[PDB]
Amino acid sequence: EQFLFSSESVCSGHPDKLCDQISDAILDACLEQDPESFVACETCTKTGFIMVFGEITTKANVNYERVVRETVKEIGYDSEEKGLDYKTMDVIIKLEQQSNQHVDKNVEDIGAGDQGMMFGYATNETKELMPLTHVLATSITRELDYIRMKGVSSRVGWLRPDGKAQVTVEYNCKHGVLIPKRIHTILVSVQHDENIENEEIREFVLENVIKKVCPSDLMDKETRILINPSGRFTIGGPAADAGLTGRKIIVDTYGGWGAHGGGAFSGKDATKVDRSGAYMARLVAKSIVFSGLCSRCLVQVSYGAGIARPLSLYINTFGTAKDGYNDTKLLEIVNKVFDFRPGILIKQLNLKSPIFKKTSSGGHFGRSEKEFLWEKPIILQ
Amino acid sequence: EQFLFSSESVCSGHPDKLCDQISDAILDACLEQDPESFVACETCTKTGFIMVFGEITTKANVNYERVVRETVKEIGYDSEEKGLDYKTMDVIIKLEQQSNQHVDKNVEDIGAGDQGMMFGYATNETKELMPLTHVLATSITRELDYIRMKGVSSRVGWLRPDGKAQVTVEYNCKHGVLIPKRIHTILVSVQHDENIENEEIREFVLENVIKKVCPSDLMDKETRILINPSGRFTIGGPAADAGLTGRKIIVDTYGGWGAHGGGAFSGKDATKVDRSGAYMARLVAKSIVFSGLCSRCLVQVSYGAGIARPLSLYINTFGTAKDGYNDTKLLEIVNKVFDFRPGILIKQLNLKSPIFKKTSSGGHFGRSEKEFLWEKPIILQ
Ligand SMILES: Nc1ncnc2c1ncn2[C@@H]1O[C@H](C[S@+](CC[C@@H](N)C(=O)O)Cc2ccccc2[N+](=O)[O-])[C@@H](O)[C@H]1O
Ligand SMILES: Nc1ncnc2c1ncn2[C@@H]1O[C@H](C[S@+](CC[C@@H](N)C(=O)O)Cc2ccccc2[N+](=O)[O-])[C@@H](O)[C@H]1O
Ligand SMILES: [Mg+2]
Ligand SMILES: [Mg+2]
Repeated sequence: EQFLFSSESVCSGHPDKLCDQISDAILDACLEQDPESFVACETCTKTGFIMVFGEITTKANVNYERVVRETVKEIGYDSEEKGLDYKTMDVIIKLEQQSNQHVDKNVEDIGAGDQGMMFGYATNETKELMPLTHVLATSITRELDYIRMKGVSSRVGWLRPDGKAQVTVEYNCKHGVLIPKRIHTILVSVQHDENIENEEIREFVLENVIKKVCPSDLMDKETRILINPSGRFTIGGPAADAGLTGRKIIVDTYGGWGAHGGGAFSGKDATKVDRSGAYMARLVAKSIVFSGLCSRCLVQVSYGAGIARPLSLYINTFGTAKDGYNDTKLLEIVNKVFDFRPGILIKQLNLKSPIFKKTSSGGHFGRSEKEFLWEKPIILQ
Repeated sequence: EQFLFSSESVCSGHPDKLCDQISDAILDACLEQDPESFVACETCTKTGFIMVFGEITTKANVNYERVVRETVKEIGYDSEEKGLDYKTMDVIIKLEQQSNQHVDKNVEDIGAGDQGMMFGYATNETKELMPLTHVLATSITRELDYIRMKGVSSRVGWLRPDGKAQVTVEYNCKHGVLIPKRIHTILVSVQHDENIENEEIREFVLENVIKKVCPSDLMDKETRILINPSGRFTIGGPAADAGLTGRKIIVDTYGGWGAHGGGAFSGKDATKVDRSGAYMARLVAKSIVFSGLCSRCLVQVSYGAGIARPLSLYINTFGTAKDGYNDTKLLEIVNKVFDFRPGILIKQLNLKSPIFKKTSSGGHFGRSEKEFLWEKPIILQ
């Protein structure tokens, strides 16, 4: 009863993640001046251009173009050879007012803005209460990004912004509890200058990234390390591959564990239950595991447009519930403590605050930042 | 142990799904002249425009703008009041050659074009070997679209192209076997002309769609029927809500059941393992369930860029395996019969054929079309 399972992550410079980060830079800019802003900001990119498009209802006075350029600059796209230059690229803005489609309402009464379903997941595999596969892939991309962007030397002058990683873990399953046995395969592909060669890259990545973030007791002489295995990776970013907001939902969330409802997070203010419903669903799953009531947990919420109370809620603990608890009682405990009406949601999690830019690379979940109230678990019994 | 669980679908005029369909209409246009075409065609839309962008290496001579307009016309966007007019919209094309980044190779040697993971899922709930929740939501949108587009007597002159549906089913679980007990909530939001009343819409949708595709023995006087519950829905399409390719990956796949690796399908030729790997993975799960070896099955495959054999393969049958089988034996049987090397994949599933436009609404899986070889199961033992 051993098996292999993989998750991936991407760097901040990946073209899709670049769009997520612009989308949430713009959301934060609106929120800093107008906490009641309605934002649905989508971003796309290809050679020499970025376009932001969608619907914004706000009082904020935001220089969207400036925000775009600044965000691109911080991620490090400052020349055509790297795939995009924030100085020269075209920025196209096509942002309109939210669709038009009376009675006084309290916060409890506020309807969901759309239908949909959202899931939350937690597992006792890691201290983050996230799947180890996801934690390790995301650690590798986050460290590459840190060392390139806010590092300290030309110990990394050669590293360009694009890249990805993928981690395969060998697991045992004993009574529905997942116990990592070893890291099976670690793949990293990173974009680099012309004047460095693939051997130097391997050395750097193994020693300064892989061995830095992957636990040594999970690695052995059979662990397969693949670095830039398809060859050279000097051409990257938008110049090689189009990017769009909302095309990294699994990297954003559980790395193939759990489930997903389909909704993207970035660029959306918290009245989009695709974001706020998934954030509360995480808190619930994490609370249940943190409380010792199970080892793994999946939560589904679903909503109807114009309706305040969710149409449904679902809890699955994969048979791992503690003695005397079961998914029926856990649902009853959840319904006593947690409130998924979207107005309550938003207030509980302080989701009008301009905190979203930090979530748009590195994953939304398993994060330690003090501003992410959905990662601060509640004791339940 | 009872529980509720929801899945959703959208109409082919939904702005995101419009973009999927343009993307695959362009893919098929290329393939029909050049079966070796490399395509990565992304689409977005907002008021008054469509933009097509990405990478295409082909000998095909395709009039991209004409394909965009014909695809929009056929979906029914022929006026600004409906949210888009194929006759007046701007169509912007920003397509480039695929990136650069060699020795003689056989088909078996061809490396995956990217890393990533892919999931296949099957369940004996329905004859399509698909989750009931997804089958029903998708039935409702598909029937709406059919009646609007391919039927069309003034009897539906009032229906507009945008819409969504969501179905919630109450299940019993036994030993990982899902048994639907009743339909709990059906929600449909459809776009309509100004001169029809929300009251006439209910009656039509209930009688000509809902009761037509939802099994009467799963509906009862407690089943909650919600039609346009947020209000009027006259403004829609791109005018009200931006669309992008690859933003309906859960509608495209299993409706929140099973899992997803993150990759979109539409606009991509079959050398993108995000599409071809998921399709093979569906074949495998479906063959296992069809063969009576379990009631439900999830398969994950994972690839490394440049590498022909998958880095990992995973089968989970949720404890529903038949006597004498387990996930270890099933993985050994799969590895005897199926070959996930991408050059072999494509050839066994005939994925160079221009069949993709049919996939881009209505779901990729549970489909009966003769041209979808990933839906034709193998007997295994
Ligand atoms: N040379 C490279 N080596 C490894 N990974 C790369 C390389 N170039 C891009 N990528 C990364 O792949 C992502 C998706 S790229 C999506 C492909 C697609 N838009 C296409 O047109 O084929 C895939 C890719 C993977 C590996 C090698 C080369 C390519 N490629 O040139 O398309 C892209 O956004 C980058 O993060
Ligand atoms: N009047 C409506 N009633 C029901 N569904 C609608 C309506 N208008 C659009 N939709 C459907 O919702 C989809 C996402 S729309 C995405 C929201 C977003 N772009 C925004 O800016 O808020 C959400 C929506 C749902 C229900 C009512 C109104 C809205 N809305 O005007 O944003 C959109 O693509 C349509 O399929
Ligand atoms: Mg992408
Ligand atoms: Mg959308």
